[PDB]
Amino acid sequence: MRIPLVGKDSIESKDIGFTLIHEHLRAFSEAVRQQWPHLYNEDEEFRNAVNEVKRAMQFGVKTIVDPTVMGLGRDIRFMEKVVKATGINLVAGTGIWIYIDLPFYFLNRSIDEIADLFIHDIKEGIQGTLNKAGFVKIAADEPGITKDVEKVIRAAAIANKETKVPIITHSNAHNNTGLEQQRILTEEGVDPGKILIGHLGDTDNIDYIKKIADKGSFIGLDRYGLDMFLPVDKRNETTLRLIKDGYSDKIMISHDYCCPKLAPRWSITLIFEDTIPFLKRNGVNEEVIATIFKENPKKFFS
Amino acid sequence: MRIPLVGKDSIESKDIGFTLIHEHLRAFSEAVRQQWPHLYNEDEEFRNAVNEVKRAMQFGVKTIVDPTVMGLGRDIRFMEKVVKATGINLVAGTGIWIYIDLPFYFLNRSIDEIADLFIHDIKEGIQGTLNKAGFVKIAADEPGITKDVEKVIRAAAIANKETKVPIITHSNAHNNTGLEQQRILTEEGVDPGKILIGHLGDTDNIDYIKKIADKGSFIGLDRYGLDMFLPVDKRNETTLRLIKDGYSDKIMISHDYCCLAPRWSITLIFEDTIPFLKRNGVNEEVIATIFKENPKKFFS
Ligand SMILES: [Co+2]
Ligand SMILES: [Co+2]
Ligand SMILES: [Fe+2]
Ligand SMILES: [Fe+2]
Repeated sequence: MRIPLVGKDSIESKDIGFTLIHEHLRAFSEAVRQQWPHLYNEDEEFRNAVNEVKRAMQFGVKTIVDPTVMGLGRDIRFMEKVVKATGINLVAGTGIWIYIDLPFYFLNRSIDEIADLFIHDIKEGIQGTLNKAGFVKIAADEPGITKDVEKVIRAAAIANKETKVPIITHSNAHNNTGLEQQRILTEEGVDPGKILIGHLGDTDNIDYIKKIADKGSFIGLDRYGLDMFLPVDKRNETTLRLIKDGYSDKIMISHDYCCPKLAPRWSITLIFEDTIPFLKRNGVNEEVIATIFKENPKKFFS
Repeated sequence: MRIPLVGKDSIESKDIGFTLIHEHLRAFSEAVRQQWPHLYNEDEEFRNAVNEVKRAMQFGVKTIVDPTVMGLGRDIRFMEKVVKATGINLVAGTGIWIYIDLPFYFLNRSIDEIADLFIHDIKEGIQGTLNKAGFVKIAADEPGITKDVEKVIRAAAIANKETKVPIITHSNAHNNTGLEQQRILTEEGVDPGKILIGHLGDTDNIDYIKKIADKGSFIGLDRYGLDMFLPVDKRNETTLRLIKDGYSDKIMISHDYCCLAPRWSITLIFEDTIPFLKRNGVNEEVIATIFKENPKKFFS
């Protein structure tokens, strides 16, 4: 209909349901695995992904959006292999995940050839299959907006324009790279409301998060559990403030989980065991959290 | 007995034969190929690799060292798939090809763990097979010696210590990164005569090339055909001068070919360099030094 699924017929924007917007089934470095298969376990990765997903479906999750692309080891075979075993709505995307420079393949070649790769996934299929991409993923971090990074950003804009699919981003919360990605995408003609700026839940500075939201774009409070970036209690503190400041129309929650001495209670359900119960406790009607997990993904893919 | 082959029983370090020390049957970037198979052809890629190798065998090539590692899309299944169609002595290796940073899988990692990856390919096997690595490959370029690049270099040393296999490198000729590779490896107890500093045939400055040869390291005149870095006539001009200055014992020639620069093929050396090289006062013994005896003592 509007949103393509992995191993399922496409569905309408409005049937997305309760949705975890940023979760990784598995995530590796293509080169490292292609060259040393002995370091991995196809069966253990598969199980860890199965019982984590179906646990999320028990809690009420209907749709998981997986932003695993090039540089994070996308594999629609493994994705459809785990959808068949769970029945989950898996939205796969396309894009490129880099911090500094991009592969030598792309050395000195056209920013429109990059976007053609995304377009290929969106319209034609992914990795030789009919599974199509529902979004495009881009990244930046400590380096931030390096010449090569910028090309990817800009290539996403093109793909958005040509296919209307939304854009999930990876950013660093402490170095303005999130705002920069928004600027460059808005400047290039991208509906601010089609942009999810991610990982900005790793900071206290609420003013920075608001400026991004005030400018039309979804804010990603999407790393619940990863206490090295921000403790759960401190993330919960913020999210509540942003709700009580009337920003629920642009808040998106997720875990950024990848199926320990400091990865404590990190999992694809930490939100239900702590986060949601904490909100309600501080008076936040099921309307204020259906917005976040149902209506915000609704208008994002609409 | 000494040097492990792809699809063949290990051979003795004295039986290398005529060898091309730096040739790539195929290279790509796993990230792009894993994500977009539609962009490649595992069949045309095979044919190009077949007829190019046997043409080198028809010029008298007995061994081909292939320094395709992580980042360049090493694939022993494709390598052994082309050895059964040619019968060529293919020496595969292990190591990491990067300029700045290495995969996110290598964050707060112990540079020994990096070494252990090489040692695994050397002693155990490559990509779940019994084909073993005969050398370790490292790189550096315009960015130079980054912190992460330096980790790879030092990890190759640890693999050298433990397995005694040689080290082939990729360097930029115009930024002292080759000398730095030798500087670090020697300072980490690496036998200077087990190191091949490559791509230094891309420059005129013979003084730079000598200082690397004078410290015990083989000099890689290994990109014949790639006129974009140096024209063939200017490489030949530069090789000859080094021979007649008594540096034949430390010279290794190759193409760095990947199955402007139009004459670039894996046999360009026989069609131009060799003929030229010996019409200008270069005996057959000294060319055997470069293509047989220098790979000999490199893998010895
Ligand atoms: Co991220
Ligand atoms: Co090279
Ligand atoms: Fe993520
Ligand atoms: Fe090479």
